[PDB]
Amino acid sequence: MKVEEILEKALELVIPDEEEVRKGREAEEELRRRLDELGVEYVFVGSYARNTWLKGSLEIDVFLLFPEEFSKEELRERGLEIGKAVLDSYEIRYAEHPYVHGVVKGVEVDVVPCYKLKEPKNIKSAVDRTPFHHKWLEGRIKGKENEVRLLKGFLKANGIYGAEYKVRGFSGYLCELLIVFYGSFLETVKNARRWTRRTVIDVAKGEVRKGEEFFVVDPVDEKRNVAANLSLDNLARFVHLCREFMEAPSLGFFKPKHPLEIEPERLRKIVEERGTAVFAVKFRKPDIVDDNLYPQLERASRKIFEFLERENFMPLRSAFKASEEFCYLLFECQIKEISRVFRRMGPQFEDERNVKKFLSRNRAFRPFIENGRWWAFEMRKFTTPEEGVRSYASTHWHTLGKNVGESIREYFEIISGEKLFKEPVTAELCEMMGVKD
RNA sequence: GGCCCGGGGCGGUUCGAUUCCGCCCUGGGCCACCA
Repeated sequence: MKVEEILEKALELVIPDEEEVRKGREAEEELRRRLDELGVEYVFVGSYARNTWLKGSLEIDVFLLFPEEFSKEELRERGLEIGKAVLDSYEIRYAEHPYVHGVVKGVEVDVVPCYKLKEPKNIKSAVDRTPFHHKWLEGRIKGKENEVRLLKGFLKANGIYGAEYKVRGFSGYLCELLIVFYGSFLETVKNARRWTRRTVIDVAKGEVRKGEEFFVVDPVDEKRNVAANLSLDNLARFVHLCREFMEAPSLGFFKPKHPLEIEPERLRKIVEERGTAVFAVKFRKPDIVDDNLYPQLERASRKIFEFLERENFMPLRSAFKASEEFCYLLFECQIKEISRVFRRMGPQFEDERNVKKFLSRNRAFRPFIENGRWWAFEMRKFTTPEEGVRSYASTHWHTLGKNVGESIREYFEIISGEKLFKEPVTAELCEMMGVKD
């Protein structure tokens, strides 16, 4: 086991097998034929076009080029019109920029419409850079596609591959830029060990400077941070993951991590051993795109958390999970129960103006003096973390995300103890509590 | 839909809020959905 040989075995895991390669070349064949019969202008881009797709993740990207004078409405209507007629079956479902997804002779296909520009300066469509990414990349990524696959397979197995809100990791393109830049999966991992939350990679300038935040400048648009959506924590995980790989090479870094089954009984005990408060906020999954759902779940989750903390329940961490029908806001706190009374800080005896206003108040225990300033004993409306959230989520739903907030408004419940380990969150909870094994 | 920056109106809470919890208007960036 020495990097070198480990990577040799790793290829097997990430290099598409000739059968899959065929299934793809054969679908591509079909796409064109279908497309030509229609006489539309198009270009094959993506990792399929550059032969850098992750073994087992064969998917074709076809971009329909339209004149930049066309309205956004035109692209959508005609683009979708084209896609529906060129696919075996389709599924129109996106968050902002319209496009069709489907299957052609067994393979996944993205039929994306976009304005064909010259120079990706003032992108008029969210996707306008893609065609140029392919031009810039096609001639440089030549011959290092397997180095790309190593890195992709690396990030994948470790849950930080996608760049969409559900992952907040490394986009496929980001990976190719990293390879062009560093030269190989090894060099990147090696150098990554030294990246900081300020590292700036400017591939176009063949340079690495320091900045205000992690930033990989797109060779095609110098104002574009390819790694814009890469979360801080995931950046940290990657770097740290690199340090361990280099410190102890194992091909277990390319194999999708432990499936994880565990017994709901073990959890009940790990929780009792922790003597903490573990509960979840349940509600109906808004029927909206993942790219809209997750950001909301992050917000709602945070809001609940920020509440729990200022309320002194001492929250530990939080996490969310979305089944197909429901969503869950998970939490663990140190205070299962707090006292009814508490200390509110009043003014300094010096200025009687406010002291009088402070003292003159329908109070149950009457304020005292401690270190030149008055204090008052107040009573809490709730004493447990649940009582508190039931109150918050019932009263502040409108702030828990547009859609998520509205589902909670119409229904939401809090689940504790035994009835909590029955729901589908054991994976997340264990993960949240750092239950090793 | 989410994040960031800024106008402008408010309710609540607090001895005391631009400054804490929130609500309406509104302007400008960026991000995810393709890459």
